[PDB]
Amino acid sequence: NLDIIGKRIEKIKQEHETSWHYDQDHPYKTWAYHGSYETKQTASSMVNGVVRLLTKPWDIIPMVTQMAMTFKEKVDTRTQEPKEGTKKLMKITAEWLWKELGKKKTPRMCTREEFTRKVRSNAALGAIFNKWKSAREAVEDSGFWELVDKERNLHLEGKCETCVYNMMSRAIWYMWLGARFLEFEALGFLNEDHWFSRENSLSGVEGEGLHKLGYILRDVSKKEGGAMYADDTAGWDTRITLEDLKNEEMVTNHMEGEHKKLAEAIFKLTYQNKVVRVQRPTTVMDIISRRDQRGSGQVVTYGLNTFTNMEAQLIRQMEGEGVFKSIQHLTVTEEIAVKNWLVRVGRERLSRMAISGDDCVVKPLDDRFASALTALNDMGKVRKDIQQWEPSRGWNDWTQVPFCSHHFHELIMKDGRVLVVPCRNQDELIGRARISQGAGWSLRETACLGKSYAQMWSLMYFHRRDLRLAANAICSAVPSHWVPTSRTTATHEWMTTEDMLTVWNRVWIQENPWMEDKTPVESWEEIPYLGKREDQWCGSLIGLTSRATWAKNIQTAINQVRSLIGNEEYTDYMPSMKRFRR
Ligand SMILES: [Zn+2]
Ligand SMILES: [Zn+2]
Repeated sequence: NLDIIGKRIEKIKQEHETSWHYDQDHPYKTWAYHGSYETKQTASSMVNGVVRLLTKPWDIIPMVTQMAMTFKEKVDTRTQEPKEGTKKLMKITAEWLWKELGKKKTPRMCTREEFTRKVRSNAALGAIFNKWKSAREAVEDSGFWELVDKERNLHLEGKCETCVYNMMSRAIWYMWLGARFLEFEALGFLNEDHWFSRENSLSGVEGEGLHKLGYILRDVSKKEGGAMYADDTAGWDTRITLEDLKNEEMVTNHMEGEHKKLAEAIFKLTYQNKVVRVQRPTTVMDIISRRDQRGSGQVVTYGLNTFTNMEAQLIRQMEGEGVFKSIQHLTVTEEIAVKNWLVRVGRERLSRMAISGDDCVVKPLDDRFASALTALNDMGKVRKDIQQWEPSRGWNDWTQVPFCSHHFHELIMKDGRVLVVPCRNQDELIGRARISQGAGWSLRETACLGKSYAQMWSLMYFHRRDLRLAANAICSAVPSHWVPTSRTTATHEWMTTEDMLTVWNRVWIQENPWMEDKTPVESWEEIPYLGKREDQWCGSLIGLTSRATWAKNIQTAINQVRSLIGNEEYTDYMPSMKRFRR
């Protein structure tokens, strides 16, 4: 409590002395409330005109058009302390898991240099605008780094002054760039050095890419076992316990010298104790605190979500296999059995999972896993959209399993080679590509974002008739040499000015470990589509009059956009498809 957060609270109090008031009508039960001060301010979703003009049939599809229009009673909830048996299972599993992850990796500090390069090609390192305009400016100014130095020496002293969250099933906690640097300095190694790669962690998929995830799920399928289970947690971040935060902090046991102390301070001062400012319209700024739940940078959140999810799913697998009888209390011989299970089969059991933060797929030894719920419920990882004690419904077809918002199709090329391709409802793909975020987009920047979506579709979603055609239309409508952009940057091989067929060959043939025959593909016509009925099942408009007219008259739509952008160098990509190839 207040001895760790008081300095932070006291500093905010004194910057708003003409405002500070201990409000009585405060809406907090589960958060500690400390006081309020005077403020007033608010970013909606804007439409990408280049993508919309080239996807006219979708202008009358509500699932697309509604995406561009327009719980915080989940953040104000409180998870119960797990039983002693649950706490023991988690501590033994976490200790074993950090050792496995660290066998072939060395924890290390991330550098001002690495941080500087990051800001200077835009990663979403959720910072705030204000003493400098942007992050790009602060990073060049030596005053900033003296502010970083002050706080850093405070963290070595076991104290914190400026590491405060700003709050804005979602909730995003920005800190100032200084706080984010110190987080990145101490814990950036987890992402930067790929601790959650599939090579290193066996369950993880960090850095694997949407063209690899389907092949990974198919490899899990080839294990002897029962169904595939893919249970979502209801509000994962809100269900992270103080016990979870303490098992995560054990990564510091693998560290040394200064790094060890810097990492311990991030865990102690910013994760296990938190200070947050929230805008209330009644407009006052509330300064509130709590010990539990997830509130880190999005990239550290991803790695620690993956770790604690891997831990929770190994414990659920232990319960299914009868390694322990009750969560109330582990006997001495049950502890030795849990330890022995981990040593003996732990790595095999990790290989049976695919885990991406809070998202998992598990192929357990058998279907006893379906009803093994006491540990999972007692850890607070309560399943979404199913009654607390109802057995999980598993999948018997790896092509049906949901993972990272996708399902995966097995697609045989005319030459017999096998592509395992990512897919989702096509209304979701078109509806997302029609949205831009933020203000001051030039026509050129809007066109270059359209091109980024077009290139992503050609690489990942080439098997969807509507998207291959729309991609070629967008690429034909945007100047050939203009560089694709995004504003929040899986591996993004579509972000390039290289010929996308050369990129398709590198990703799907040359660099694909599941493809033994490395014969290059010479044209887009060698590259197959889903069955027409499967394409309709996954949202295609093939067969509709609106879609037929759009396809037939596509050069008229391309010419409309070219006329808006003006007299530039364009390429006609439409003859890469049979029907336009004369
Ligand atoms: Zn601090
Ligand atoms: Zn599909």
